[PDB]
Amino acid sequence: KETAAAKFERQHMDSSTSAASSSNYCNQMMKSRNLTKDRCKPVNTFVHESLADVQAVCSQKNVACKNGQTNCYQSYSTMSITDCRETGSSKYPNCAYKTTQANKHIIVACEGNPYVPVHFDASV
Ligand SMILES: [Au+]
Repeated sequence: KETAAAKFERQHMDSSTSAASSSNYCNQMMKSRNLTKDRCKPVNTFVHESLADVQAVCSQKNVACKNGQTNCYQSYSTMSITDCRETGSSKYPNCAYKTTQANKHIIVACEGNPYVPVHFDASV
């Protein structure tokens, strides 16, 4: 069983690229990170920062989670992110995505000991 922390790193971390490598990025990364396996994951965000910098958000600004839980944290600094958004043309198993790059504050849900990111909640 994949740990919640490892699943967060697979679904949301991409420290290799500074920003949305290309117009191809989401099509390749949604597939390579196994987010198009059983269905086309409809939206997903990748963060282009060090793992240590993303883990550190669990000690930053405490905010409400979209689901009403209290364990979400907002980054004090903006981070380089890529939003991936499934198109209309997109029909499983040929999942098609729009790659958008932005610099935004991330919001992540944290749990455990050690206290680490487990859920990408939002960017603002
Ligand atoms: Au800011």
